[PDB]
Amino acid sequence: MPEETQTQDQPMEEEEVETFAFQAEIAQLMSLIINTFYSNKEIFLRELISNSSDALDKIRYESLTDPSKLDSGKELHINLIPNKQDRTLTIVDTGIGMTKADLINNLGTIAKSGTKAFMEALQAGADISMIGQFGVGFYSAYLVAEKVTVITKHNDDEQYAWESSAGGSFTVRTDTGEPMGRGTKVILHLKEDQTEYLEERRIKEIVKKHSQFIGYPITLFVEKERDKEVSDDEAEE
Repeated sequence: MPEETQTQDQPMEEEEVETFAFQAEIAQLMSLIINTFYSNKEIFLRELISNSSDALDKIRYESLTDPSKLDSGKELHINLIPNKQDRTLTIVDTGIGMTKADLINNLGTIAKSGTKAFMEALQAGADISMIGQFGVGFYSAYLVAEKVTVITKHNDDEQYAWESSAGGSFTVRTDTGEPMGRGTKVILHLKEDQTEYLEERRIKEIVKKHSQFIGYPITLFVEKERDKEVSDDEAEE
């Protein structure tokens, strides 16, 4: 064998990771949306739930091609759990699945010079409340969220932690923490300085009414109730 290796592991000291930034046209979109200000528009709650269901809708069709994940049913469902300690609304599911090629192929910021056509329509026709529906701007969430982090766990593939928030600069780096096998963890970072957004009661009914009794299992986390379980919460200061 070679002469050991030790517990040392460092790819690059300088810069360390791979980052990119489209500071031009995409930065114009970003500046046009930030000047809209955080006026709170929960319309996105409907837009994103449609997108989430859309990804399960695709794998639903793919289940006819490959029924391997339909063999048992270990996952493949809508899990919506808010981590009060992490201030992140965690949406975890398997979805139809994505590969590393989909990421670099620009899963986001898919405007790329075609932004002018949409800009024209946005100038005289439609407003920003439709950009997510076209799948070219899921950054509509920035109106009520500040950071979006996507970590992918590996299984017969590689794993990466990709993120973005604003500006138009994103980063890709490999992960080294295994809390799951192979899953897409969508953690939405709440800007605590604006909204708690951790009202389990509203979130419970809001998804219930919007589901309209859909034929799929949903796992929603809640906050501590009172009976057998007990934990303190700081509401009064």
